[PDB]
Amino acid sequence: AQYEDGKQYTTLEKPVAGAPQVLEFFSFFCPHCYQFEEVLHISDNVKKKLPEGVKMTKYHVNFMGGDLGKDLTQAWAVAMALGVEDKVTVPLFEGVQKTQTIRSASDIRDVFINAGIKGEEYDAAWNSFVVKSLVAQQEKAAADVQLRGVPAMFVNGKYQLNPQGMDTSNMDVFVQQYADTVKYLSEK
Repeated sequence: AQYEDGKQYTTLEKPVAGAPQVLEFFSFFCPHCYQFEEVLHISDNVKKKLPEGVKMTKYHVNFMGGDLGKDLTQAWAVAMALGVEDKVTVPLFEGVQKTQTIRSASDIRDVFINAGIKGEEYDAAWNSFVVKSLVAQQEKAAADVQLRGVPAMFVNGKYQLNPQGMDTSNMDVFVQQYADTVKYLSEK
Protein backbone atom coordinates (compact mmCIF):
# COMPACT_ATOMS: atom_id res chain seq x y z
CA ALA A 1 0.00 0.00 0.00
CA GLN A 2 0.96 3.69 0.16
CA TYR A 3 1.79 3.73 3.90
CA GLU A 4 3.39 0.45 5.13
CA ASP A 5 4.65 -0.85 8.47
CA GLY A 6 8.43 -1.07 8.20
CA LYS A 7 8.64 1.65 5.59
CA GLN A 8 7.45 5.14 6.58
CA TYR A 9 6.93 4.00 10.18
CA THR A 10 7.37 1.09 12.56
CA THR A 11 5.11 -0.23 15.31
CA LEU A 12 6.24 -0.31 18.95
CA GLU A 13 6.40 -3.88 20.26
CA LYS A 14 5.13 -2.39 23.52
CA PRO A 15 2.50 0.44 23.16
CA VAL A 16 2.66 3.28 25.69
CA ALA A 17 -0.50 3.91 27.72
CA GLY A 18 -1.67 7.50 27.94
CA ALA A 19 1.11 8.79 25.69
CA PRO A 20 0.83 12.20 23.99
CA GLN A 21 -0.91 12.04 20.57
CA VAL A 22 2.21 13.21 18.70
CA LEU A 23 5.49 13.08 20.61
CA GLU A 24 8.80 14.51 19.33
CA PHE A 25 12.19 13.99 21.03
CA PHE A 26 15.23 16.13 20.31
CA SER A 27 18.41 17.57 21.76
CA PHE A 28 19.81 21.06 21.28
CA PHE A 29 23.17 19.23 20.90
CA CYS A 30 21.89 17.09 18.05
CA PRO A 31 23.10 18.14 14.56
CA HIS A 32 20.33 16.20 12.82
CA CYS A 33 17.94 17.88 15.27
CA TYR A 34 19.21 21.33 14.19
CA GLN A 35 18.47 20.32 10.57
CA PHE A 36 15.01 19.00 11.50
CA GLU A 37 13.99 22.16 13.37
CA GLU A 38 15.92 25.07 11.87
CA VAL A 39 16.21 24.01 8.22
CA LEU A 40 13.48 21.42 7.57
CA HIS A 41 10.94 22.84 10.08
CA ILE A 42 9.59 19.33 10.63
CA SER A 43 7.65 20.25 13.82
CA ASP A 44 5.85 23.14 12.16
CA ASN A 45 5.02 21.20 8.99
CA VAL A 46 3.66 18.35 11.05
CA LYS A 47 1.43 20.68 13.14
CA LYS A 48 0.08 22.44 10.06
CA LYS A 49 -1.42 19.13 8.94
CA LEU A 50 -2.56 17.55 12.21
CA PRO A 51 -6.29 16.85 12.53
CA GLU A 52 -8.26 19.29 14.63
CA GLY A 53 -7.81 18.61 18.34
CA VAL A 54 -4.50 16.80 17.97
CA LYS A 55 -1.86 18.44 20.21
CA MET A 56 1.85 18.07 19.38
CA THR A 57 4.32 17.56 22.25
CA LYS A 58 8.07 18.03 22.11
CA TYR A 59 10.55 16.75 24.76
CA HIS A 60 14.26 17.29 25.23
CA VAL A 61 16.64 14.42 26.02
CA ASN A 62 19.56 14.08 28.44
CA PHE A 63 21.97 11.67 26.79
CA MET A 64 23.83 14.20 24.65
CA GLY A 65 26.33 16.66 26.03
CA GLY A 66 26.75 15.55 29.62
CA ASP A 67 26.07 18.12 32.28
CA LEU A 68 24.88 20.81 29.80
CA GLY A 69 22.54 18.27 28.22
CA LYS A 70 20.69 17.97 31.52
CA ASP A 71 20.75 21.74 31.98
CA LEU A 72 19.16 21.97 28.52
CA THR A 73 16.41 19.44 29.38
CA GLN A 74 15.68 21.47 32.49
CA ALA A 75 15.63 24.73 30.51
CA TRP A 76 13.24 23.16 28.00
CA ALA A 77 11.08 22.24 30.98
CA VAL A 78 11.18 25.93 31.93
CA ALA A 79 10.26 26.87 28.38
CA MET A 80 7.28 24.52 28.51
CA ALA A 81 6.20 25.76 31.97
CA LEU A 82 6.35 29.37 30.83
CA GLY A 83 5.01 28.63 27.35
CA VAL A 84 7.88 30.40 25.59
CA GLU A 85 8.97 27.54 23.30
CA ASP A 86 8.51 29.71 20.20
CA LYS A 87 10.83 32.36 21.60
CA VAL A 88 13.73 30.28 22.77
CA THR A 89 13.96 27.35 20.34
CA VAL A 90 15.91 29.16 17.58
CA PRO A 91 18.37 30.98 19.89
CA LEU A 92 19.00 27.79 21.93
CA PHE A 93 19.81 25.81 18.74
CA GLU A 94 22.02 28.59 17.40
CA GLY A 95 23.65 29.18 20.79
CA VAL A 96 24.55 25.52 21.16
CA GLN A 97 25.44 24.62 17.56
CA LYS A 98 25.97 27.73 15.44
CA THR A 99 27.76 30.27 17.66
CA GLN A 100 28.62 27.80 20.47
CA THR A 101 28.21 30.57 23.04
CA ILE A 102 26.17 28.24 25.22
CA ARG A 103 28.61 26.47 27.51
CA SER A 104 26.95 26.65 30.92
CA ALA A 105 23.57 26.87 32.63
CA SER A 106 24.14 30.63 32.90
CA ASP A 107 24.55 30.90 29.12
CA ILE A 108 21.27 29.06 28.60
CA ARG A 109 19.57 31.48 30.98
CA ASP A 110 20.99 34.45 29.00
CA VAL A 111 18.97 33.24 25.98
CA PHE A 112 15.77 33.57 27.99
CA ILE A 113 16.75 36.97 29.46
CA ASN A 114 17.45 38.23 25.93
CA ALA A 115 14.14 36.85 24.70
CA GLY A 116 12.35 39.02 27.26
CA ILE A 117 11.79 36.49 30.04
CA LYS A 118 12.32 38.22 33.42
CA GLY A 119 15.26 36.82 35.44
CA GLU A 120 13.12 36.38 38.56
CA GLU A 121 10.60 34.51 36.43
CA TYR A 122 13.18 32.18 34.89
CA ASP A 123 14.86 31.48 38.24
CA ALA A 124 11.60 30.72 40.04
CA ALA A 125 10.63 28.33 37.22
CA TRP A 126 14.12 26.79 37.08
CA ASN A 127 14.08 25.93 40.81
CA SER A 128 10.39 24.86 40.81
CA PHE A 129 9.05 21.32 41.40
CA VAL A 130 6.68 21.85 38.54
CA VAL A 131 9.84 22.01 36.41
CA LYS A 132 11.39 19.00 38.19
CA SER A 133 8.29 16.93 37.33
CA LEU A 134 8.49 18.15 33.70
CA VAL A 135 12.12 16.94 33.60
CA ALA A 136 10.87 13.63 35.04
CA GLN A 137 8.14 13.26 32.39
CA GLN A 138 10.59 13.90 29.58
CA GLU A 139 12.90 11.22 31.00
CA LYS A 140 9.91 8.87 31.55
CA ALA A 141 8.58 9.33 28.02
CA ALA A 142 12.04 8.48 26.68
CA ALA A 143 12.09 5.32 28.77
CA ASP A 144 8.55 4.42 27.66
CA VAL A 145 9.38 4.41 23.92
CA GLN A 146 12.75 2.75 24.69
CA LEU A 147 14.34 5.73 22.98
CA ARG A 148 17.67 5.03 21.31
CA GLY A 149 18.38 8.17 19.33
CA VAL A 150 17.17 11.63 18.31
CA PRO A 151 15.40 13.18 16.42
CA ALA A 152 12.46 10.79 16.79
CA MET A 153 8.66 11.05 16.67
CA PHE A 154 5.93 8.75 18.01
CA VAL A 155 2.20 8.81 17.35
CA ASN A 156 -0.40 7.75 19.97
CA GLY A 157 2.28 5.79 21.80
CA LYS A 158 2.00 3.13 19.11
CA TYR A 159 3.94 4.17 16.01
CA GLN A 160 7.47 5.47 15.44
CA LEU A 161 8.25 7.64 12.42
CA ASN A 162 10.79 6.02 10.11
CA PRO A 163 12.42 8.84 8.07
CA GLN A 164 14.91 6.29 6.73
CA GLY A 165 11.99 4.71 4.83
CA MET A 166 11.21 8.04 3.11
CA ASP A 167 12.87 9.89 0.19
CA THR A 168 15.79 12.22 0.91
CA SER A 169 16.45 13.72 -2.56
CA ASN A 170 14.23 16.71 -2.21
CA MET A 171 14.14 18.09 1.32
CA ASP A 172 10.66 19.49 0.74
CA VAL A 173 9.34 16.12 -0.53
CA PHE A 174 10.97 14.48 2.51
CA VAL A 175 9.36 16.99 4.86
CA GLN A 176 5.99 16.53 3.13
CA GLN A 177 6.18 12.81 3.32
CA TYR A 178 7.08 13.03 7.02
CA ALA A 179 4.23 15.44 7.75
CA ASP A 180 1.82 13.37 5.61
CA THR A 181 2.84 10.17 7.46
CA VAL A 182 2.23 11.71 10.88
CA LYS A 183 -1.24 12.81 9.80
CA TYR A 184 -2.05 9.29 8.49
CA LEU A 185 -0.81 7.72 11.73
CA SER A 186 -2.85 10.22 13.81
CA GLU A 187 -6.04 9.09 12.05
CA LYS A 188 -5.12 5.39 12.23
